[PDB]
Amino acid sequence: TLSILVAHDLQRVIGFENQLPWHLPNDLKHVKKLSTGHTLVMGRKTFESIGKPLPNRRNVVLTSDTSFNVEGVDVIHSIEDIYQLPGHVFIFGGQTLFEEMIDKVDDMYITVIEGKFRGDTFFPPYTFEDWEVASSVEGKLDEKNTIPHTFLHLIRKK
Ligand SMILES: NC(=O)C1=CN([C@@H]2O[C@H](COP(=O)(O)OP(=O)(O)OC[C@H]3O[C@@H](n4cnc5c(N)ncnc54)[C@H](OP(=O)(O)O)[C@@H]3O)[C@@H](O)[C@H]2O)C=CC1
Ligand SMILES: COc1cc(Cc2cnc(N)nc2N)c2c(c1OC)O[C@H](C1CC1)C=C2
Repeated sequence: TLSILVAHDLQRVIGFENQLPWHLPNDLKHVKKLSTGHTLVMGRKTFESIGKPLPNRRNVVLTSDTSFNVEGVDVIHSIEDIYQLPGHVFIFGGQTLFEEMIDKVDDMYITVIEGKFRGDTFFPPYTFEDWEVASSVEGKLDEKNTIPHTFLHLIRKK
């Protein structure tokens, strides 16, 4: 089973200068709950962004660098390797990977950040004609989590 996992804002910004443009603890917890015990797949730049692999799940990095050999990371070198990985695989980032996968994945777990940020990376446009809302749940706001946001689970129609 193959899912996208992503947070994008009202204009589908996902990234600025190789970071997330927002501080949102609730979203990162969301990620941890979903992906813990399973597999992440991510592109090189995204890994450099997180910098080490996430504990307690199988971290996998897509890169062309056949020199790449990082402790605690599986490495793959084509897209087509993804379909070999067993279990629940999450496509984790970033823009290049989403672009390449969005047409391929079963479903997407999207956090809509209900704001407009400055970005330099974007999620590809998509249509609800194509995507059934299996659930939609407002994140809770609070002293520490102050941007409105919604957890969407979308499943490919038809
Ligand atoms: N808000 C969110 O949900 C998330 C946002 N982001 C944001 O996304 C942005 C990063 O996206 P982007 O810059 O596109 O980088 P990516 O994280 O998608 O990594 C791009 C790299 O992945 C490798 N790669 C991708 N496709 C292939 C392929 N088909 N075959 C071999 N290697 C491949 C290449 O690495 P190499 O050069 O080593 O060959 C490529 O340069 C950042 O701004 C980050 O903050 C990232 C994750 C989540
Ligand atoms: C691009 O930056 C990140 C992307 C991501 C990826 C990511 C973040 N948020 C959402 N909703 N989907 C994603 N695929 C993460 C992330 C990032 O910054 C360190 O951090 C956290 C924990 C501390 C490591 C988790 C994920």
